[PDB]
Amino acid sequence: KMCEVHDKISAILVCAHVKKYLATNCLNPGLISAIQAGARVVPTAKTDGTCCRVFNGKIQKRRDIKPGREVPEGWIQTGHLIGFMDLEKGDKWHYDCHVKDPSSPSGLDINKVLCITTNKAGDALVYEEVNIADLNGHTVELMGPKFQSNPHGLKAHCLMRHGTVKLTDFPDLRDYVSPLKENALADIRNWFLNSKQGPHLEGVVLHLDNGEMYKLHRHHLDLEWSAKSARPLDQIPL
Amino acid sequence: KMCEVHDKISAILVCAHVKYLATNCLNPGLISAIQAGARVVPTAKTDGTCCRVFNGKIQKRRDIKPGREVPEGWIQTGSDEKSGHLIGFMDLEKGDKWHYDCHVKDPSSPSGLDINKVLCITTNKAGDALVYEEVNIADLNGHTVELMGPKFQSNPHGLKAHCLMRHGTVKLTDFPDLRDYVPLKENALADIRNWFLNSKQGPHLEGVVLHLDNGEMYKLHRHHLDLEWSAKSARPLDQIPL
Amino acid sequence: SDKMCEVHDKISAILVCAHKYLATNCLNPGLISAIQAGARVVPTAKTDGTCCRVFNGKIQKRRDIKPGREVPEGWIQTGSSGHLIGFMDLEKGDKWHYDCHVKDPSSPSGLDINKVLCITTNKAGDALVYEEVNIADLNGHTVELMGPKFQSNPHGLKAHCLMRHGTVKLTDFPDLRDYVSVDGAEPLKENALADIRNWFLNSKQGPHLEGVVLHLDNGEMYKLHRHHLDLEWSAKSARPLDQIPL
Ligand SMILES: Nc1ncnc2c1ncn2[C@@H]1O[C@H](COP(=O)(O)O)[C@@H](O)[C@H]1O
Ligand SMILES: Nc1ncnc2c1ncn2[C@@H]1O[C@H](COP(=O)(O)O)[C@@H](O)[C@H]1O
Ligand SMILES: Nc1ncnc2c1ncn2[C@@H]1O[C@H](COP(=O)(O)O)[C@@H](O)[C@H]1O
Ligand SMILES: [Mg+2]
Ligand SMILES: [Mg+2]
Ligand SMILES: [Mg+2]
Ligand code: NA
Ligand code: NA
Ligand code: NA
Ligand code: NA
Repeated sequence: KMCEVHDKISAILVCAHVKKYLATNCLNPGLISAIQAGARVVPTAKTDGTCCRVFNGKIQKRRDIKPGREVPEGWIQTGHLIGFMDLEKGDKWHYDCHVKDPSSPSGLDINKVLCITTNKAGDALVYEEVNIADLNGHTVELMGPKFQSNPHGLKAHCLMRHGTVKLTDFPDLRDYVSPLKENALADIRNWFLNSKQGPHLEGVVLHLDNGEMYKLHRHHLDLEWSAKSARPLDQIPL
Repeated sequence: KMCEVHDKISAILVCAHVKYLATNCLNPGLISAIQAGARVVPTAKTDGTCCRVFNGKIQKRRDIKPGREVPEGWIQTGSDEKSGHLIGFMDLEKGDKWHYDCHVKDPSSPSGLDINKVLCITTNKAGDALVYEEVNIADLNGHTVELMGPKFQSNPHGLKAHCLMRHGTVKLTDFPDLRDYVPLKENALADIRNWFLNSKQGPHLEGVVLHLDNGEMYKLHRHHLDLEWSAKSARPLDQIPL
Repeated sequence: SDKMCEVHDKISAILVCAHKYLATNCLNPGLISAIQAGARVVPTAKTDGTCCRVFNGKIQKRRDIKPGREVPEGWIQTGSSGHLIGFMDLEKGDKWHYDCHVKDPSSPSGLDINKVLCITTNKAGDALVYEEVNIADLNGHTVELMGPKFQSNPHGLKAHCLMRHGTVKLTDFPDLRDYVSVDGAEPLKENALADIRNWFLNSKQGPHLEGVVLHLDNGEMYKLHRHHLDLEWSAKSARPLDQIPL
């Protein structure tokens, strides 16, 4: 039901990039046209790690090649060229999300990866060792101690399917389109400051029926992102 | 109804040099104030930089050694005795990037700041938690605030942005009523220390500041009680129980 | 005095570990033997600090003497790699060992040498509490000295304090008797390595602990650090210890 991160994602709100961000109350034109076309908008939680995917039972790391640079052997474009490639020898921390097997020529169980996902109820996250094939064809977020200084306080390197966590009581952006409410920036900012989930998140990525996505980082909202300003993700209420 | 931080604040308990450690003796001024018929409201000490909203602008505190130069617009408000410094306040200087950064950003402003809007952390409607709220700076005019956030003291409170907090906002609960030591109870240093270690609010706070009807205040930092004050040893202020 | 064991030797791993010292799904032979003999197994939280003990009425730090160096004056051997295990009296430079004492600005040492700050279970076994205690109440017992200046305070403790080894009893920790042949019959449960790792990841207490130490009825002890389970230990991956639910 959720989309796949294969190209860059526009911002929910028009934001000027000062080389800081100068956010505005103006929604993305594409998002307005989609909401008026009748697409359902599912707000999901944006995590802070390194973009990956499972492709034919293997983990593939995202790599954006800039103009004129050597395309890595194995790169497969998807959407400043965006694409994915297989892991290299030096990708110690990418392979560390696999479950271990010291009696193997690789030391790894190549068919099992640790993941953080929703438990049987829809109330809390849980670490689970899943078959890597369960994530085939899906984009994931690799997170842990050695990625971004572990701003979520995760206890091990794990993958999280994008769109897993669905945000509760997030501002219904359809109320700012043709408009009942008009302060989309402040309302969203207030949701990240005073909601029960906001403090656990780096931002919000919207998943629509078109396969489109629209994101907002804490930096657009003039907010701080860090392990200090972040509550552990494993303690997030769902 | 809360006091304004204009002069250096005295300690609740007579401290002893070794580092200043609190002992089991209350401040003579606090004894005299409690006997003279004064109310004592324990508030929550937070860790940041002292400021105040004078007129409609934020003012940062600056202390001056009497044998120095007074900056333009500096306004004295008190004077220390131990160090002999001059207490006061200033209008923010160009370089106070993170002081100005507590204002609400404004795409329709020549500087990108709604100079009449600040982000502050205050008590919610019910009074059982703290919320971030964008407010008109005029509502804080005349009051002293503690500016906190990422770039101040290394954000020991785990705040999500630079915000202001009116001094005295967080009224403590179950904090020792320091009239029982002026005597029904004897160990004020043990009970006060036990409160920061084992209360539900202590773990979130840098210390305590008593606000009295006389305008007097008396403070106790964790360092007076021989405790650690750091983000590791502090639970986020925004999830403090009230 | 108290029913918990005294850390005077090295502690073996609950599970047979491989080689980075990672645990496998096989219990220690000594543990299986001890279990089958009918020993009571008490799972207790392992906390990251430094090993000490209250001897006479003084804090003593543990020091392992390598087989190629001299024994310090006042060093007591208590156990046996190739190094001895023993305890010393605190040296004048151990500023942060003495810092778990209650301060006293009127004493020669600046400390109340008869009172130490310790973290223990409160009246009702539902939470941990900091508690000023007469040091003589710990005489003979090994404690875990923890605080800001020990391992960078992965527990987020508001002060250097002592904790009697075995104070925190674990709830819902796998009962390792179901993983051992009972009257020769098949064990009721086969995957200890899996069940344990999921305890540290998804239990209510696991995320607050460095590991687990089983305190058996016969004085033996067995351990598992988060690393044995391929898990991270650090302040960011650890919830404050004083918030651990009991
Ligand atoms: N729920 C989610 N939906 C989409 N992208 C996500 C999600 N959670 C984390 N992300 C990541 O956030 C990135 C977008 O932000 P950025 O890479 O900083 O421009 C994507 O490439 C993803 O790897
Ligand atoms: N609730 C409060 N009441 C009074 N002062 C406070 C409060 N919270 C923080 N402070 C600050 O605490 C400082 C006094 O303690 P110290 O920093 O040890 O001199 C003052 O500069 C105040 O700005
Ligand atoms: N409840 C406990 N029981 C036994 N040892 C403990 C406990 N908590 C912490 N420890 C420490 O764990 C250490 C085990 O060795 P190591 O895991 O190699 O550091 C001992 O030296 C103890 O000081
Ligand atoms: Mg980015
Ligand atoms: Mg100060
Ligand atoms: Mg060891
Ligand atoms: Na990221
Ligand atoms: Na001072
Ligand atoms: Na302060
Ligand atoms: Na200051």
